[PDB]
Amino acid sequence: VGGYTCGANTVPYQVSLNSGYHFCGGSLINSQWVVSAAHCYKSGIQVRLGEDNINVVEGNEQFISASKSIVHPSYNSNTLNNDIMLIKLKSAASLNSRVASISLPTSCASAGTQCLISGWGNTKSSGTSYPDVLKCLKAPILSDSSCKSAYPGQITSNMFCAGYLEGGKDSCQGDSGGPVVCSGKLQGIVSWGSGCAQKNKPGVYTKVCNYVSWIKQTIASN
Ligand SMILES: *P(=O)(OC(C)C)OC(C)C
Ligand SMILES: [Ca+2]
Repeated sequence: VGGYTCGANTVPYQVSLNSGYHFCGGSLINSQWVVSAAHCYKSGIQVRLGEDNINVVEGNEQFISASKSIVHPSYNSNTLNNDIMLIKLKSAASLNSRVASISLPTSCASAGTQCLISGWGNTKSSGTSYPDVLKCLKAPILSDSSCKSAYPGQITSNMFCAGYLEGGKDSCQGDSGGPVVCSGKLQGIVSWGSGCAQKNKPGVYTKVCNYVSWIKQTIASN
């Protein structure tokens, strides 16, 4: 896995989901909701906002319990199709410079476009920071071909790939459910893959522009 140390609080809509330790990432959608992967679903979530070193209290955090989890109704855990969940917060977050929502898309993104991918630990440890500090990596949306060819028979409509066609770039763990953001919109969710620094295996992401109406409705229904 590649990318670097992001900068404490440079990705204000990043969340940590903690069940007594960090187990998945997510994104603040509005002061009462988060989105993350379905794969990440579990009972007993605490949502940590404003983190950087998840192992230290450094002053900015907000810890809020989740009060409700909605996994997408046609989520399939064998193929990971529709891998997204909404998390409603027991309380509202106060938003301020370090803790901020991120906007949903109006449009889907174009291959070629360059995004930010945020999250803790791949797994590694020492590149620069900490499995402990938030890390970042920038990488382009790939073509569908490229993606499909990378994983034949597995990619659906609700996915895209991104990164580098090899020795190009891969995250690794701890990062399921975290954001992929391109020109200021949440266009992705970290979902699976089988790469990081393996070969030319991209990651695969849940294609958020697909699920905008679900999210808005649901959220407003809950
Ligand atoms: P995600 O890859 O897989 C979860 C469904 C466990 O990685 C997590 C552990 C951050
Ligand atoms: Ca902390």
